[PDB]
Amino acid sequence: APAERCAHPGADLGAAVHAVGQTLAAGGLVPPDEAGTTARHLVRLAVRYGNSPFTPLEEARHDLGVDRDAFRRLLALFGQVPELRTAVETGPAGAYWKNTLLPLEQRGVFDAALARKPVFPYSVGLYPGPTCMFRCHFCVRVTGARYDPSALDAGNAMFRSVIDEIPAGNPSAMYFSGGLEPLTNPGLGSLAAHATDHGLRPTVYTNSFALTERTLERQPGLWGLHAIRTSLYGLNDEEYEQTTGKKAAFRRVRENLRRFQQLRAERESPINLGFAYIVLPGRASRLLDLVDFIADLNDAGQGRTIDFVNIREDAELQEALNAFEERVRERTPGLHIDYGYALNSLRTGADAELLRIKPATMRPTAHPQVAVQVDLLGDVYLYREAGFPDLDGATRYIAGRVTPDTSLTEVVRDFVERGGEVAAVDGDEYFMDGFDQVVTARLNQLERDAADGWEEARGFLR
Ligand code: SF4
Repeated sequence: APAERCAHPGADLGAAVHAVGQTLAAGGLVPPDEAGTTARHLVRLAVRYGNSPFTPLEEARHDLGVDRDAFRRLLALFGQVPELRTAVETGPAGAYWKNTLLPLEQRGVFDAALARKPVFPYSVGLYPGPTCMFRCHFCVRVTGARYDPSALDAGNAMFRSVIDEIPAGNPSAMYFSGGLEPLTNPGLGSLAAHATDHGLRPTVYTNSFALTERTLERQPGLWGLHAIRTSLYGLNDEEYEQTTGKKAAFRRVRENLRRFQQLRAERESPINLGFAYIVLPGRASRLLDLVDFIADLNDAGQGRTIDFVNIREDAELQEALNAFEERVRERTPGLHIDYGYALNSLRTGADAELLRIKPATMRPTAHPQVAVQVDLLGDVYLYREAGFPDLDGATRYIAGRVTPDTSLTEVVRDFVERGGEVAAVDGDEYFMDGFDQVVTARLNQLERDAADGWEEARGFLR
């Protein structure tokens, strides 16, 4: 429907305006003589927030050129045109709205962060790996940097205690990922077993280099995971060496996943399999080779197919994305595609840059109500990419340490209740992952809207 699609490049706004005007007039919401003018303002707001989801309400108001009073009425009328919310939620910016902003809002998570309440974190990352075998360009691993082997026993006992804390109501709250490589922890399978015994359904994010048949034999609890998402660093040995520094690494990862596919089919295991792939500038044609890679694994699986792929950026991208989507429908129809925030709007030809938070726009309280990460030492990191040993300036972002005497619940509560705040210095912004930046940008928007006297309407859509 025209009003449902109006945020995409080249959309028919005349048809969107007519459709919205008809809804307003048929609902008695505005006099028919003025329905067209108001419908144009509402379509403009849908186009705006369907492309730029963090826009302060006052900036959008100024761009419409209307009264604070007229804007209040517009926001109320917007809520009575369901097609326009669809236009925002499925627009170029739709990955922001449907995958992150609106699920967290509806779970009260941004409300808790905004009010700075000492709630248990919504998403808890456990970083259980003491090392990694790869040597990616800018990671601490291109030093000796690693956790001491002696930390494993106490660390794994600490992780179990954190698993015992996870409140009910969200089986996916906890995941295993890292700074460093989780499969490097000999006890990861028993942590996964512990988690599944406590009703959790966690995913592991891994390079899968050590996901061999021998590892599964020593760590049978990995089979009980909800999912294994392999970070794909290339599609042949050459591209893998460029990225990881390791030779023959693609064939090892592919060899591991081929065998894993056959074992998953033999055990009839409910575990899911996904991949994360980064499209490099000018190399978007490689997405077709990613389909070939996945189809091959599907052949190893005797019917059991790869479940999902996550594709993000950082020759014409929109064409390569289109060709990629066609190739998936052709060769791997059951494959679910999840697009990162930028590539999701590039799908329809919309100009899109990823967020680039700088120290001036970092929130000194961070957002532990939304996410924290815990490493082998029990240190609770406030941003996903600060949790690396020997990483310069990163320990400033430790909210506290989980020990036998202090729980994760207590670390977070104590840090929130004392008004804990970390002043941002240059470079701290690289401790944030894409999720941290979306959460920061959303909370900056919510704080701005509330400060401008739009408390209930804060964030435009919720
Ligand atoms: S970025 Fe990840 S895979 Fe690469 S060296 Fe660091 S921990 Fe290992």
